[PDB]
Amino acid sequence: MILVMKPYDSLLFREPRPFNNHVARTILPLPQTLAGAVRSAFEILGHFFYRYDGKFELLVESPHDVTQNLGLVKPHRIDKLGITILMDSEGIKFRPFNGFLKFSGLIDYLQGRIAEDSVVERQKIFKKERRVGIAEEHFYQVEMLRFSDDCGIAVWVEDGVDFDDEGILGVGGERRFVKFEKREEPECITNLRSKWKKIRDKINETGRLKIYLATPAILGAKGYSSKLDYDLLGDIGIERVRSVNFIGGKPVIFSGWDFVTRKPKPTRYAVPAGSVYFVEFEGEVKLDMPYLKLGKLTKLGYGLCFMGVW
RNA sequence: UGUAGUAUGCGGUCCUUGCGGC
Repeated sequence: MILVMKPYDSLLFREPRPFNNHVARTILPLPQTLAGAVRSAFEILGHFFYRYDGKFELLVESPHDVTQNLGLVKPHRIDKLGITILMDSEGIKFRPFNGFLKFSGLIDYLQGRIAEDSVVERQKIFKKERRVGIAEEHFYQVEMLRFSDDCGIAVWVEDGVDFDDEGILGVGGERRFVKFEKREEPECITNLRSKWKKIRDKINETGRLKIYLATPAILGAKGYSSKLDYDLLGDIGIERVRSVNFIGGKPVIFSGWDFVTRKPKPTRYAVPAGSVYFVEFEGEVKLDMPYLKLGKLTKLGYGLCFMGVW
């Protein structure tokens, strides 16, 4: 089941900093923010963007593996120095490629190949819009997310829940609203599920595994850290792990105002979406699905990760 | 948001036979 929400207006997701600070910024939608919308209409698998321009397609955050020239980076290790570096096969230094990757390109991406037409830049999906003088000194400037003409937010939720099909509901920060409809699973997820067996066989035969985080994950057990615990990987069937090479970005620091306790929630650090881990696993993967949940708060749409080969 | 005059200063001037011849 997919909740397709077209924003009639701009959307706001409050930054952790308070806003007498009139200046205010905006961030990408958070799983805790969108979870409240669906619960106002169970677990949430995650959320992507959707673009309906002639055809309807779903876009996830561009993996940090992909470079500017659409060149994949693989972690290769030198035993002479005994150190592993992420080589792009065209240079030793690289930068992450911002934008979004389609599911139709994602299916091929996990095999180690990507096409130019399978990616979309960030400027073609949504932009940031600044408003000044909103309301002698009461004026505050607020940045919001302005979506494209034929684009919106798709929320991927397991088909075990049901509710009203179509309507209008309020989401985000300030009192805005979007039009939501219930759409069945597109052919992209079906194709991914069909090719999951082949890609899992490739992963098993090659002895290499890649974890791609399509959503932010709070992996911290006692505190909060980007380190990948071996116990979590052992649950899926990994007998042993040799080396772990994680590449991501600045951790997303977020909290919230808990209305139940009338007090703010504890501040939490999460691994940013699009980060990729490379793991040299031993044995085979027993997972029967191409998507798994990691960390805590996985019900709200946190820690959705895909499997890939290299 | 509230308050706020595209306004002040500048000459359509200078130059020219209503003549030439019966």
